[PDB]
Amino acid sequence: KAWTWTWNPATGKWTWRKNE
Repeated sequence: KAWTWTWNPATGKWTWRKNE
């Protein structure tokens, strides 16, 4: 419940994303 939850191809594992 930290930030957005989208696909993170950068590493290969769905990682949270923050826009701040």
